[PDB]
Amino acid sequence: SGFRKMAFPSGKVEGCMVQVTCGTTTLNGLWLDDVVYCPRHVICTSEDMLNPNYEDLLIRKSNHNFLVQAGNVQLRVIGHSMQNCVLKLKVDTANPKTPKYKFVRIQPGQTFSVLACYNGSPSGVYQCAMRPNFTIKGSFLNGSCGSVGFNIDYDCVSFCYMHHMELPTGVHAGTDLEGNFYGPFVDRQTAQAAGTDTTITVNVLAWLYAAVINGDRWFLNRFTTTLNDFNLVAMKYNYEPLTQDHVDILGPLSAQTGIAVLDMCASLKELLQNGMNGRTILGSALLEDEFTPFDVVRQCSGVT
Amino acid sequence: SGFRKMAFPSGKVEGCMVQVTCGTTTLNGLWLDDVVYCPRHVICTSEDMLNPNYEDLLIRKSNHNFLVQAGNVQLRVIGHSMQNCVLKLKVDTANPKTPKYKFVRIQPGQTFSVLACYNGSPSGVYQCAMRPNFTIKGSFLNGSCGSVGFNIDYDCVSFCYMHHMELPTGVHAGTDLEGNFYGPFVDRQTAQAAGTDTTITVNVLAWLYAAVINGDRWFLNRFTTTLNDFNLVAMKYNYEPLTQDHVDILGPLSAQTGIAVLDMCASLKELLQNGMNGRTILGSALLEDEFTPFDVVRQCSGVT
Ligand SMILES: Cc1ccc(OCC(=O)N2CC[NH+](C)CC2)cc1
Ligand SMILES: Cc1ccc(OCC(=O)N2CC[NH+](C)CC2)cc1
Repeated sequence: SGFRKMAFPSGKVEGCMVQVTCGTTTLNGLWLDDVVYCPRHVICTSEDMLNPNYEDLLIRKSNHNFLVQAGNVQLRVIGHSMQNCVLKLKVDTANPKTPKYKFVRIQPGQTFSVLACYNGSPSGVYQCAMRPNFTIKGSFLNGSCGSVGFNIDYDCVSFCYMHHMELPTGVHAGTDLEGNFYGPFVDRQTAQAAGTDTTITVNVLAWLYAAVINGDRWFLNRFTTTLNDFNLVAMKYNYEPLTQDHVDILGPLSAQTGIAVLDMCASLKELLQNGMNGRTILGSALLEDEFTPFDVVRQCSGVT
Repeated sequence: SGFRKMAFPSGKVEGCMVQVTCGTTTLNGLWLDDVVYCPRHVICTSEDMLNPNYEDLLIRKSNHNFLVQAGNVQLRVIGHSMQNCVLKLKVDTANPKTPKYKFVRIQPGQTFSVLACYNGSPSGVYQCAMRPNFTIKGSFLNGSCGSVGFNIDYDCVSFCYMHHMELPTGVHAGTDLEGNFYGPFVDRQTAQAAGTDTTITVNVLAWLYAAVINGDRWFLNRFTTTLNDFNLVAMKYNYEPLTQDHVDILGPLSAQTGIAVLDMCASLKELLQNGMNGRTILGSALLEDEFTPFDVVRQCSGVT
């Protein structure tokens, strides 16, 4: 029993973290096979951070300008290319600790683990969700750029996020491992606003199921609702619309608890309308939306 | 910026996890040098779980009765001994992935990372605190026994916790790596009640400092208090007494923010008396007590 915000074990990713230095800028790179991936803004100077022309900045750069260190030992860079907002540095050594891996672009509401790194060294692991406004709410200090987000399927690491920057509001933006930003963000030192940070409804429902499974059931009510009625309440409370695809994904949690998805929606509706009244669910005084249905099944079944 | 419940990177501990099987019971062991540590209740049968006499159960056991698997490969057990509530299994192979390590017994209020494991395989990492009643609030399914709690000092792993059991209330009890239970708990299938789960005051203050550092400052008030006045309020709200030792430890957070410790205590006093009024701090609707002053400095300074 017990329900914790739980990250994937980070060992497989720790073995991929390197330091990349260009000029006076040091951040993190991900070393998979004979390629090191990092934020392209590693080449950026104070002058150009406002309106950087990355193709022009890169003309001034050679292989030997990129210093790649894996521990207290240097890697030889034998090629470099820009793919969207990432640099790929070809090195002469395949990372011997390269795990089975994929690059995936996640949808908003999907959760992943972040290994926060500084100078190619892991400092910490935490769990977070791609917000519906394509920001994440991380913990990133200067030097954390190139830190990655991942999910682990048994022994296969799916890399979904590379950290690039902090918005003036102190929320975080980054790319997939093809260098494409989540959301409308650009690797530029211009004020950029996030849109509405809506609540991930399906994830709240999953965590309500986790709560019932773990014996926190005070909030279960006598009501049901319909997807249309629920969604009217959702929209009013800045909750993402619930689709039949979401209802389908919640099916196994429904089956385990014997609580129909629409019944749990009606319980959530009353929690939105009435608030928690100083009570907690799974030790939270607000409705948690950074567990997916997959996370709840995983944690409640013990997948390794 | 941003403040996350952050675990230590778990790689160094992943490399120490093994499966231990005695009869039909399988749980986790920690393989350091040529010793495997696990809960002694691995020898326990349905018959004896109510009033197990471990010394008597162990007479019936030989080295070859303990099956130790590290991956899909078996370790040869060449000795076994009981130390308090742990079995030490001597194996013929030193774990080649043995990190620099210590065994430490932590105090209540101290935080650590748990690598939740099943069949010697890591499933997840999360952060938790030794509660003042010497329970922890984990996420442990059957087969998770032998999962360990640790802190990581640069490259040295301090092991502080081994998981042993779940109380009827679904909170968790375990030992240090010398096999001594935290709290008054015994490795026996008898109903055992936890004492008062009080709030770790010093940890709340540390997290209030983290909040200010991260620009969440709405709760800062015009008041100060004294340790005696604060502690009268603390006791009424089931908060642990604040000592001068706690004030001393908060000194650097005081220094960084320019908020005197007693001023932050007065802010906390008003939050206890007035509640949060539907506002959040660092995205929590309640006062978080599972960050130590050390954790806040670490996360707010980027230690690897
Ligand atoms: C995409 C990106 C990459 C690198 C950046 O570096 C920020 C920087 O160097 N500053 C320090 C001095 N401040 C006054 C201005 C910002 C910012 C954004
Ligand atoms: C310290 C400890 C070690 C092993 C335990 O195993 C519990 C068990 O086998 N049960 C399953 C069947 N239940 C009806 C009764 C409990 C319990 C406590």
